Amino acid sequence: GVLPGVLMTREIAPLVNKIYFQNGANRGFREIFNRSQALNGMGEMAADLVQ
DNA sequence: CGTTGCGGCAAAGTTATGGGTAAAGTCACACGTAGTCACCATAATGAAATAAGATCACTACTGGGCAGTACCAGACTCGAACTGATG
Repeated sequence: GVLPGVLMTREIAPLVNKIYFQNGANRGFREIFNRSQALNGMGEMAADLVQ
């Protein structure tokens, strides 16, 4: 019952150790939204999201 | 024994009481008795009103994200050219 942006900002991003994750979790996590394609990619960000 | 007063005995006399029978009184039939306020509690609405409830409008306070900007490479693709085998 929460918005996916809210879930990413308040539940996922603090759990991610990356600096930009924590920083953008408090001014609008537009970095993870403008590049939502890479969340499904082969790379490190996709694997981090799965973890 | 003769007389006189006294007392028992049993009709006789006097009141009283509950019955019957003719005969003097008594009284309703005469259009008429029912009829009428006064009385205070209970149901029973209908109106008066509720006390709270419902919504509008305004004022102030405080979370807080989106369109846009920016870099640092890694990696695939391919002009343009080099160079070797060959019929």
